[PDB]
Amino acid sequence: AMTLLDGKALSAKIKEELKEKNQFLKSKGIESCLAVILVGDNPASQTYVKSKAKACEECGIKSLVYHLNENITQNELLALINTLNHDDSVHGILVQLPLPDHICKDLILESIISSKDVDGFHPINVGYLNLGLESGFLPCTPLGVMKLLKAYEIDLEGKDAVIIGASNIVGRPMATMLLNAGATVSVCHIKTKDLSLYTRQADLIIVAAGCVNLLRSDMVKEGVIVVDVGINRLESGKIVGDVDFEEVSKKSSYITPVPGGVGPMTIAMLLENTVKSAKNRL
Amino acid sequence: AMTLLDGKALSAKIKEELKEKNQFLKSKGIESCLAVILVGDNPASQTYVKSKAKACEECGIKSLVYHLNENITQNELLALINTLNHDDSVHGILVQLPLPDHICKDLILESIISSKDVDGFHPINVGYLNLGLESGFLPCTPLGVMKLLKAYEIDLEGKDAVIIGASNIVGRPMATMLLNAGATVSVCHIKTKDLSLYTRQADLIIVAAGCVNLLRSDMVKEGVIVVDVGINRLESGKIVGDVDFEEVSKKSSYITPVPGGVGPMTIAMLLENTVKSAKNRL
Ligand SMILES: [Cl-]
Ligand SMILES: [K+]
Repeated sequence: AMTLLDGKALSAKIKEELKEKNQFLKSKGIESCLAVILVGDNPASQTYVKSKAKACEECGIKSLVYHLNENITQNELLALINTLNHDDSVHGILVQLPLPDHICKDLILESIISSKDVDGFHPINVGYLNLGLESGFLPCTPLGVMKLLKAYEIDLEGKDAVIIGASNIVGRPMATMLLNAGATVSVCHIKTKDLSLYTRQADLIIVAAGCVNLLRSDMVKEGVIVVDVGINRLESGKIVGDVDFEEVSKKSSYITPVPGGVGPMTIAMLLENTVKSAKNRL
Repeated sequence: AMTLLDGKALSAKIKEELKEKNQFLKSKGIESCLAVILVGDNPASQTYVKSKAKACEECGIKSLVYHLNENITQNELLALINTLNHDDSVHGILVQLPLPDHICKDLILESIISSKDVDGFHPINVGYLNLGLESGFLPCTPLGVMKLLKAYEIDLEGKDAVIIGASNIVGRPMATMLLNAGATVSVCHIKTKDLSLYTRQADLIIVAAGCVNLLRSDMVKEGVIVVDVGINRLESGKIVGDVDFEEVSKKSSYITPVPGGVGPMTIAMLLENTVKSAKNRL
């Protein structure tokens, strides 16, 4: 039996739950508010910001989008975040990546007040998660994967999990959450000698490589759980992930489709982290 | 052709380097100082603290030992740490583990100011390492292994590494440093279904699980590099590690002995992190 991990349906349910929560919060004087900072006119990044703003409106979160020029200085971005850090009506601060070459990503993300770091990228929020303390802000993409697996009651302790990709956005916090859940984790990347050596043994595979058809049926055992984080656009217009879905799904017990899988869960956790920040301010 | 990873020999060379650094720092008015907080009367902890204070004296580090009552309250311990936090003459603050049962270790370690956290346990220093940055302090035990492996010119890029144990002291920061160095890392523990599936393919094994003879010769391939962090006392009083040394060393290209391996390297990094903090005053 194979089951699709329908992140699209789960994300819509979470949005409906947050809309109800925000109505109760609004009736008590708290209007959940997320500030999104976009530096530049990148067409893809503008699409991501519109998706977040549209998702905020659907669950009652007030959106503050700052479209800044590509040529703005690092000090001007720091000044805006400092103003947002002390704005009590703002509960979440998200900086859309990537930033221009003349603006240091590490300095900008650390300047966000950790109590509004809904992306979970501040060093102290990374440290909290790595210490097994899942109380603070968790990165949205791996958190959405965990919430999607929990929605199907996927028991994770003892499972052999393989993480393909070791980025701060997905890979590293993903392996930490799985490790916190009692699973055995293997972190692979572009320097791994034999990727199929690890994937052939895995009970759970999370692919965040950004490569079309990286995961094939050859490298998969029967009953594997496959989580596809990739969002790749074919030149034929079709959106696909990092997994050969048509063949890998035939050997999978659970698998995320693309589109409709991890994508919507990443946005839902952003809204959830925002409402969490607003609810912790009563 | 097994080669012993002589941590005792490398540690003595590091202390000689620190002795020259402290003579220079003292000439600039900087007397490197480490404060050690010992709570209770655990006989093993007393021995470790004396060993630390002795190692400080050998390389020109001023040691301050604070011996607190076993029944000290949590806020009383926090008050001392706050005093040491604002003491400009103190460059490093270490809390000897284990603390009494009525003391929350995580809350105590987070109260240490991160610029004097020579153990690298503060959440923001854990975050810096997990983000791939070396701006903070690194935990002494995994840092010592990295320095020990570097001294023997062992290339870690692309190597299949397996870490057994996932503690905040050793296992988790070790996997991050190996991942930052470009190795493929697998974190195993008590919930792993079959440790041998991971260890038999490993080029490098870090064992820190607190169990005698956990790593056997038949769980290992020829040419493996073995690092034994375990310090276990048998019924006879003999100190051994987590590795069956007699059998595993026959298949190992490099292996740490116990004693004389990771142990002295852990203390050497404590001293080195303290001189590193004192150098920041320059
Ligand atoms: Cl602007
Ligand atoms: K790859």
